[PDB]
Amino acid sequence: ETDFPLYNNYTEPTIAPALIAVAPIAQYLATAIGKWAAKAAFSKVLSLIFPGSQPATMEKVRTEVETLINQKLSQDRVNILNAEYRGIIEVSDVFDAYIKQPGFTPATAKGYFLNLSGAIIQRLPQFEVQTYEGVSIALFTQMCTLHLTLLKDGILAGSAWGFTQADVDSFIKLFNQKVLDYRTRLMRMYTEEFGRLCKVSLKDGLTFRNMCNLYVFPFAEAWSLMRYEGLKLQSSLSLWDYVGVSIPVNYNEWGGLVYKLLMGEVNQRLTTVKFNYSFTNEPADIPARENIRGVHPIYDPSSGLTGWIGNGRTNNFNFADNNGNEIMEVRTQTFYQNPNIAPRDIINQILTAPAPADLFFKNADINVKFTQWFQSTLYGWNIKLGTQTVLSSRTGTIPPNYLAYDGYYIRAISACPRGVSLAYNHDLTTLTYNRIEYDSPTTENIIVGFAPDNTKDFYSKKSHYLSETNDSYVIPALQFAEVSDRSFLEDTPDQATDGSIKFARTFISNEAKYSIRLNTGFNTATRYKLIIRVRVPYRLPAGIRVQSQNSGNNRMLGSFTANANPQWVDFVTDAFTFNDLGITTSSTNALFSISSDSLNSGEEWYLSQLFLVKESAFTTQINPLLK
Amino acid sequence: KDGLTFRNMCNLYVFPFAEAWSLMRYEGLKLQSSLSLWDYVGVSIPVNYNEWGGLVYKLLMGEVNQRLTTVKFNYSFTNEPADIPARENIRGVHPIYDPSSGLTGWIGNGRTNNFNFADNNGNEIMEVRTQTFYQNPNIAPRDIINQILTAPAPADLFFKNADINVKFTQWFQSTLYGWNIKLGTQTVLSSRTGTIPPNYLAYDGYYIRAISACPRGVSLAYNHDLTTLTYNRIEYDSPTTENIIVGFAPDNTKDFYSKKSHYLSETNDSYVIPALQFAEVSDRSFLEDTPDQATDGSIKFARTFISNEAKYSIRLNTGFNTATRYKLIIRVRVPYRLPAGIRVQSQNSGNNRMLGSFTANANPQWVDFVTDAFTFNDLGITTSSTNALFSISSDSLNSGEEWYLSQLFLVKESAFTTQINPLLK
Amino acid sequence: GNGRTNNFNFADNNGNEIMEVRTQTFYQNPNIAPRDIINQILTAPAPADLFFKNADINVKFTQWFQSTLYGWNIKLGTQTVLSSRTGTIPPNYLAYDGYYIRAI
Repeated sequence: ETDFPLYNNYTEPTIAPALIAVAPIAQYLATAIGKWAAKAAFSKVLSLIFPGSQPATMEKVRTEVETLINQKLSQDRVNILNAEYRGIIEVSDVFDAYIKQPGFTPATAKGYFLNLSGAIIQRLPQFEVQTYEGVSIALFTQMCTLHLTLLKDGILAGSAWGFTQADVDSFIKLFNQKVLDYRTRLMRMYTEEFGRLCKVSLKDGLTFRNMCNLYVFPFAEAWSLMRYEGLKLQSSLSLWDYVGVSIPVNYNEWGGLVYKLLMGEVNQRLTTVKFNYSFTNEPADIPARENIRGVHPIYDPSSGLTGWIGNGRTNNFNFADNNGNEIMEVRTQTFYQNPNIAPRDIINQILTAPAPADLFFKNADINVKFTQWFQSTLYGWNIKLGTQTVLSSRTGTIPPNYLAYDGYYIRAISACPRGVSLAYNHDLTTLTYNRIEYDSPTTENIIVGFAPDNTKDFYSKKSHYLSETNDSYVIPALQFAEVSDRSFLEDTPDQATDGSIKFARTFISNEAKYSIRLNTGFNTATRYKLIIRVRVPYRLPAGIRVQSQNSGNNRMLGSFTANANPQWVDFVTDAFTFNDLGITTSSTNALFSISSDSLNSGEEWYLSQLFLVKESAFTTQINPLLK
Repeated sequence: KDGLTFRNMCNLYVFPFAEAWSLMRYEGLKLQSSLSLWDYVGVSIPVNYNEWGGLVYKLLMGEVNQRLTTVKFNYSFTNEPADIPARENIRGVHPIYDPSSGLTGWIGNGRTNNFNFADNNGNEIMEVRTQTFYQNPNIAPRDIINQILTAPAPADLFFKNADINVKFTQWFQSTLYGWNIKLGTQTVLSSRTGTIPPNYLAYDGYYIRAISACPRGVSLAYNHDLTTLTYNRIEYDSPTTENIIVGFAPDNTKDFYSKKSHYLSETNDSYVIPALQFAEVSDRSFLEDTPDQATDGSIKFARTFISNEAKYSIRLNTGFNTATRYKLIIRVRVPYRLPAGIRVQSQNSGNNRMLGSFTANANPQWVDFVTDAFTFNDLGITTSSTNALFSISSDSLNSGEEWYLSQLFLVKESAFTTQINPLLK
Repeated sequence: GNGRTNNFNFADNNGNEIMEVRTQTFYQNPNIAPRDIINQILTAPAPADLFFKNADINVKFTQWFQSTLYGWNIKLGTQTVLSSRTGTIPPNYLAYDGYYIRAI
């Protein structure tokens, strides 16, 4: 309807991810996870969520979310939410003001604390109305963040706020319960809305997921990291731009095929991308048209795991790779003659685009133009990756569509199979060995994945480099060196990572290795600890084992008993030094291994991430075993 | 075909004796041959020696540590213009070993039509028959069939014999073909071009382990450096093959391809383990044809990242003494020096124990490394251990470097003695 | 219209004119139904009395996602030229007392 430029499918430019309304909240949250300032963090959180006792920041958050997900709220609902905001604001102001008086009465502080916690618990369900959950899931996320913070301060400042030891233990129990209940409710709302939107179109589900990756899931990871003091809050989720027609995708089909095709080789850099382009202007009575028949991303050139998503065929002569040379383009030109000329072209070609000299694309300009003709939809495409014009439209000028995000870079380019059943090869599409491809006559869509800049070192050096200055390191499970067979990719966005590893191998063993390197100036005498995040639904009689392997100098770091638990659990090893592992500034084959024995039919266990933190900077503040 | 016949002869009259020579300096090891005999039925195809150990042998072996579970043929029959006699073509062979890996692919082609419809609608296309009728005033229906024949492994997991044969026919300096295929007791294909005499492919003391083909009419000089043991796709496109190759393995290897592990007994005094009978192998590994080792090959490690590792699964039978002392012998060829050396390790449910570390010096010949004595109680392995593993490992290499592993020897300390020193040259 | 039956450009060579082409397709789903594609030439000569007197030609329509499918029934005099493979189609007696079929 308009020929104006687009910005990530939107009519006006979008807000940078570091400039959103929830950014200072997340920044101080990470600062506090690093080092928690007792009996003082709740005031800062309250000043950042309700600045000057005003709900204006929450209205800004609501407006930004409404703009992103294309869902507005009725004025009555807005009035109800503001009423609840002011109700919380009154009690919060009372409690925050009473504490800053030097020499206050602790019993009155205890009363105010109880009133505030009760008021928050009471007004929480107002944001969980599913009819509007898609919009309120962000607003909900902040509220629990205001509450989970409070309780923690209450657990730390005990007799200072008039709490007895039984009060502290009851608060610890309440925290250990709420940190799981809030996550369960948040994930309930997320999965409901995501499945509902994907059943309509994949693009809308991807947009909702991109919104939750910024306003929701980092805070859930922060919740999961609040019981400690010293770990690093870091998000490695990717933003997915979808350009093309609408395709309905089931939720069983998302985490069974579509996400796997979107990720490809999860620990490899994109090196080549190939498109199957088709143009035809047969009978001039019908306008020109263009088709995208298939996308082929190539990461590791010597592995051959990823295959055609769509089809790479250009003709029916069964000649596409013989005579040594692969076919590239076929153009057929037809000439007619009427006594009372107009050559017709039919082109089927393979467009190739390699990775630039700096190994990564930063932006893109992909767009599609629709046309109606006797209740029939014709397409035209425009493709440009970085500075290389891959395809200009032969059907007329098409407005641009700048796909870019400040602080992100293009990591993957894939598509979605259109017009075929997406219910097959679920149990076959593993991480390795098996072929990652799906046949379909056309796709008519392109999906681009932007990864944050903090993951740019791994996809360039294939290893995790350690520095002396940093105090905490987070390693996602997908950034490995090699993984065993019968392993799957599980979408766990609540972990603030691009996924987790599901081991389900009934032979040999299940193992995952990670490459570690040391920078010049790294102290090898400093003591460190390892933290492993795993979910063990079925009992493992051999347990999980964390081992250090360095040029045959294998050393056992930890062995943990695996008991059945339908939730995430953290295992903490004993302290160690890098001189005990025999790793120096010249070690190039250092490896950390997480291993377990073979499983039984129907069993599997999940691995999310790893935390490496100095012994001095790590302390457990809230015990998890006291339920 | 003639090269394969010569190789089958040397596998019986030559190479076992060379292995015996290589094992004469000791006293206690086991002389055992695991070479396979290859029956080739079809037309003649010239193959270079660089192309044999670079593509053809790799396509003939397939998954070297997996049992054959399915075999699919692409059959074509046509009697177009009755002036020309009937003819039959073998357009492609597809062997399927591990159903959940997907490593092996079509050798030839699995296409049946040009409508690009072979896997849509949920169901894979199986057969296409076109029947043509004519009319002359002065009837004879013509058939054109393109189908996919499927044959799974029998109830006893292995075929013992076969009856594959081909019949040639000349017609105006043009060669027409007819085929007959039977695997075990299952008639896969009877010839529609007339009766063809049988051709009993069988060997007393051997069983069918692999069924493959050779690409005909295409250059065999590509994808040499890509066709590895794992990860990469093991396939080669060609319009026709017109040949079938069957590999018979000796009966002594029947336990491994059925139990996927090496079972140990108390009665035997020596055990030999070929390198190809592993549980898992690292990437960037290749198959090297070393028939002088009396095995179906050796492993070439050439990985410039992480590490090069090969693991073997070991199980113990009831009545095995765990207090008896044993030794390990590793046969390797190390052309380029390895500063980290080779390492033999024992991994049993996290009870990892280091068995040996050997300095790797450059040597263009085969060398044996002997570990110190050990007992199975030191490794923590019992009659119930199901995840016992022996690992041979080395660090990453440089560009152009590689090292070879042939076999392993497990013999009791009492029954092993070095009689002729190899270091005294 | 057109008398073509295939795209192999083979309709009158080898002395004999092509009459019928039937292609049968077989599929396989692990979780059979042969498909037929027939293109043929139906021939009907004039009867012994040189003229047809009546006929029974009819067509049946079917709707499927705003797409019209057809089925036909053809009978000239007493010779059944074509019975419908898409289901039974009611008759349509084309005849006039005092007239005879002259052109088709």
